[PDB]
Amino acid sequence: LAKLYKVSNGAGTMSVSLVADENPFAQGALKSEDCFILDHGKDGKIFVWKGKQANTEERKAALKTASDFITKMDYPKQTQVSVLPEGGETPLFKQFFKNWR
Ligand SMILES: [Ca+2]
Repeated sequence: LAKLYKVSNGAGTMSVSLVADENPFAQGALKSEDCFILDHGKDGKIFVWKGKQANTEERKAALKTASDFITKMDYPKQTQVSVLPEGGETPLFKQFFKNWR
């Protein structure tokens, strides 16, 4: 099962927190103020979703963390993080969500 993480410094430190571990995810789980990491790394699918109002530190932290997941969770070494902006989501990303519209 995929997991969805929030990457945010809104609470006073940069934090990577779990927001969803049941599949499929709510489309409204993606909040424009932050970045999110969708981890389905077992088959090499890891996404960074960049909320339009996230800040530079959050974007940088989400990319670094998603890349770190490859090493720390022992995902396939050729895994490439898929980076998506809010509003530029691909079918492969949307398939993880319930009734994306
Ligand atoms: Ca934020």
